Amino acid sequence: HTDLSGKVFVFPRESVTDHVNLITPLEKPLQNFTLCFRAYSDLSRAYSLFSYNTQGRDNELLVYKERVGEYSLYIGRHKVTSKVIEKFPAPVHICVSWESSSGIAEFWINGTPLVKKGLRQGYFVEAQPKIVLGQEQDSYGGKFDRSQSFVGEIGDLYMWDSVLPPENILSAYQGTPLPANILDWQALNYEIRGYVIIKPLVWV
Amino acid sequence: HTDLSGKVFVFPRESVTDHVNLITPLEKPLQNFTLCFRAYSDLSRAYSLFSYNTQGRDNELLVYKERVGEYSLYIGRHKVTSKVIEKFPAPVHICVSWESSSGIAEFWINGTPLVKKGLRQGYFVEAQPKIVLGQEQDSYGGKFDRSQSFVGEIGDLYMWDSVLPPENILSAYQGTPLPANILDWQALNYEIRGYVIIKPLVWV
Amino acid sequence: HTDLSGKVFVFPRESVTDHVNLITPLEKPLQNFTLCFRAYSDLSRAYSLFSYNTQGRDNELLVYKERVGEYSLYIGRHKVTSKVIEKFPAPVHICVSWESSSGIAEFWINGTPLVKKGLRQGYFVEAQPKIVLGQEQDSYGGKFDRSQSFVGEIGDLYMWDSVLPPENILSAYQGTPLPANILDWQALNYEIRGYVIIKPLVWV
Amino acid sequence: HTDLSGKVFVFPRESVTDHVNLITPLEKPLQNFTLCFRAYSDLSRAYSLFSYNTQGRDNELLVYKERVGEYSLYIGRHKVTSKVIEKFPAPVHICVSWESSSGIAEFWINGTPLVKKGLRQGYFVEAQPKIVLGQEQDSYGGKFDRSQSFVGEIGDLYMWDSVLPPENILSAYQGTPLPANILDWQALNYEIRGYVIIKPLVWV
Amino acid sequence: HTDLSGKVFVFPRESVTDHVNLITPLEKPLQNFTLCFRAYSDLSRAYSLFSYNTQGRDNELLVYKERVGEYSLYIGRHKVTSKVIEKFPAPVHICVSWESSSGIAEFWINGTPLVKKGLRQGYFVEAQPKIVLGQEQDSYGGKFDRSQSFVGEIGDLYMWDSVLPPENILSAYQGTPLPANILDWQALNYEIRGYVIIKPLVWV
Ligand SMILES: [Ca+2]
Ligand SMILES: [Ca+2]
Ligand SMILES: [Ca+2]
Ligand SMILES: [Ca+2]
Ligand SMILES: [Ca+2]
Ligand SMILES: [Ca+2]
Ligand SMILES: [Ca+2]
Ligand SMILES: [Ca+2]
Ligand SMILES: [Ca+2]
Ligand SMILES: [Ca+2]
Repeated sequence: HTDLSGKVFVFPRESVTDHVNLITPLEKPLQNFTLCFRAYSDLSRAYSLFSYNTQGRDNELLVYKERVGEYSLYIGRHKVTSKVIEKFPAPVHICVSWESSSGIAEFWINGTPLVKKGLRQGYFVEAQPKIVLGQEQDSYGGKFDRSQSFVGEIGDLYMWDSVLPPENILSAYQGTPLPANILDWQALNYEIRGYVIIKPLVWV
Repeated sequence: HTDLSGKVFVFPRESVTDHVNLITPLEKPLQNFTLCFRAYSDLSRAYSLFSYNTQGRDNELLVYKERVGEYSLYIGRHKVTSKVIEKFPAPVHICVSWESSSGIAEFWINGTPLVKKGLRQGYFVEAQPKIVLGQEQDSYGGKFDRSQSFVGEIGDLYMWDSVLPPENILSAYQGTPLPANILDWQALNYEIRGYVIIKPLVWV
Repeated sequence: HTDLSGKVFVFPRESVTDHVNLITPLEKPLQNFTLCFRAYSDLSRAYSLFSYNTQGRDNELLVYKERVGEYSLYIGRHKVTSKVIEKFPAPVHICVSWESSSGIAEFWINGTPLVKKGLRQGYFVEAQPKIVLGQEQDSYGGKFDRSQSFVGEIGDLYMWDSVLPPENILSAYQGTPLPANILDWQALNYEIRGYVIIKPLVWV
Repeated sequence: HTDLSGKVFVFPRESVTDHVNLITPLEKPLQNFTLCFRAYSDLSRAYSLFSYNTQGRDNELLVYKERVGEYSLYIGRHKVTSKVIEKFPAPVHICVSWESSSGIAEFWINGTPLVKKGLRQGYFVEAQPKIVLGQEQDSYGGKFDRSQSFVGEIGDLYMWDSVLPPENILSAYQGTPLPANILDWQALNYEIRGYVIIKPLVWV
Repeated sequence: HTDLSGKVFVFPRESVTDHVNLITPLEKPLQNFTLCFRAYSDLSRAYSLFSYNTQGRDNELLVYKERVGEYSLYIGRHKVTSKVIEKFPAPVHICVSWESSSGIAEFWINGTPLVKKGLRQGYFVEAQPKIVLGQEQDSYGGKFDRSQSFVGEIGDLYMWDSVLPPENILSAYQGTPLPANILDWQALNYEIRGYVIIKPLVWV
């Protein structure tokens, strides 16, 4: 495991092949989760921020930016979208949580809550995933799409097997995140494939 | 009755089915009223905020948002509309009052008064209503329209049988409303039908 | 006669009928005047604010709003127009002064001077007027136009027989006007016709 | 001469005749000059601010507003233009300097420097001008153009036979200009022709 | 060498001829560099900011502004572009760094980092350059294009043979740059060709 404190993944160009695999020892299906990270991109087209596929299941858990000010969450192929006022281009801190019992998905942008949406109530997101940054998966670990590639910088990424309350979301945004049990930036297991560079985080 | 202090109804999806029925013992026709509530939605299309129908009477009392920055009140099928500068998307506190003797409708958006309008002077809004949140009624308790459904969050809903002066509107906006005798968020009788989730209010 | 301190006229709907007559015993033709008032409307189309006609003379003294950010003054059928940056919709305090010796017309919007314009130097505005609020006169007391009708609220109307200095205009905008000899909101003689309601001034 | 301290020329209407003649006793060719003045106009079309012609020579020295946010200087018929962010309509302080040896023209808008441009390096602007405010000259003292006429207010006009440094430009903007040897608002020899009115400066 | 502290190069007109040659003792191929400078221009069309060509090689190192809010860097005819929110017209401080080992190019605009891009990883930018300000080269020292010419002002130009950390970039922006070993504004060897004028920097 690697300590990425004060560092980002830079995806410096559009491609079909540049990506990072994120490795997690997750064996049981998810009833709850929270995912937080920082992103800086000047793409205007759609792109994937976080792609999580399982065997035979596309878009099992996908965070997707359709256009400026619009964020989408996919859970088992189904999707919700919430909107926000945002400057472009601008660095952004994104948190998203989902809770099976209610189906409620909560997007938080720069520590500010978006309108709640709901999907897949009672569903469990499948385990044994392939998780990739920089590309959107259409297969278990591949079938990428250049028009959906992420060009820019991603840092401070955390994933918890719980729904973070607002205080913990703000803590993540303001730079003191709670240690995370699925993915943790201070102890990340990753594989760089193609043109991805690790650099200091300079836009915080 | 239920105390919903610090909580909202979440209408997490577009549907023709999801709604909340609000129960009030109202047996006498309304001459005066004030209605306040908090709403958070990222719909750009038109939607119903508060739908009050009686037997044989559509839009007997309706608060309707035609588009961004435009608020409509219907009294006995008749309509008035007032405009406001507002950001989108954004949480909003809406208060609307109507007085039969003058016919004056008073919209207040985030503690700021809109231009007064007037309709149905001398009219009495009928009793024995069915009151719905989440959908727009075209019949007594039903005939909903998907394209008019409310998607998002509503809380701090209060209804008085009198016209509130500005200081009382401001108090409600600030989160310390006067006790209300038709509908009271802190003592609410309601029925959830379909996909509506009660969650803590995190956007104030 | 009537003290309308803290009160306004509400013209709650569009019509060709609803108006307020402003009665004055003015016998001498005016050489100098200043007229101040408060207005709040969300009309986008053109409308008349202050209509002053005499026998056989249309548009003898008219304050006309052609569109957002543009104010017109008519003196003896002749026209001047000055422009201003303003939000819409927004309450506004309008002062306008005219002086025969120079012809100079000064518009003041919310205590800010507009570009001085000029018209009808040497001319005198005829006396024995019919002064109306809420409609545009095309005859001596009548002949109204629906598309020119004022929908909204008017208050703090004052009219002096002299040209007010910048310091005296700012006092009236600040809510402490000097007493006025032609029209005085703190001692006004008026006539309500049609659907016009007096209410408290809530938007200051 | 006349002390015009705290006063403006008001050009109250669009015309082909209303102008002010400015008379300088200098009677010498110009190698260096700085011209500062205050202007307030709500014209959207192009207009002349300062027109300086010599016998047989049109546009010898001309300050010309093309459109909002665009200021032109003509030296001996050659033209430079510089851009600025400005509100419309708004009162403005304009300073412009030109130095023969370098050809450099320096526009200053509200004490803020525009991008330097250069023209007519080594040229001498001709002696014995007819200087006009309110109209654009095409002949020696005349051949005015209605569509180029200045409508609005001009005050605080000063002209030096030197290039003013930033500190001196700022002093003029602030309202404490250095004594001027070509044209001076505190000792100005002027001729009013047509409809031009002297009024106090109120928009500063 | 000249200490150009507090001074700018002014390119006062559009031309195909006016330019400055920048002379450097660098004879070693560059692996790493940082370039910082200040620019003030009101051009809306594309223009070259810094043109660096070698024998037989066009656009070996080029800083190019295609349009408002878009900055392009060329390394060996390969291009990356980054976007920023900026006012127009407005003075700008530009820093750009490039690193061969990673290919990472970093734009900094007024001390704010843009999204990192990547190009020409492993490449060596060729030595013995002709460096021009005011025109874009298409040959070794020439072949200019009027439509790519720079009109406006440039100052505070520095170039280091290393990738500067954020602190040193900010110091340059704030007006305390570190000594620079390729090009240094405080000890610059230059050649003015055509119409270029040295003036004091007034827009800082
Ligand atoms: Ca997919
Ligand atoms: Ca895909
Ligand atoms: Ca209905
Ligand atoms: Ca309906
Ligand atoms: Ca009329
Ligand atoms: Ca009329
Ligand atoms: Ca001319
Ligand atoms: Ca002309
Ligand atoms: Ca080239
Ligand atoms: Ca070229």
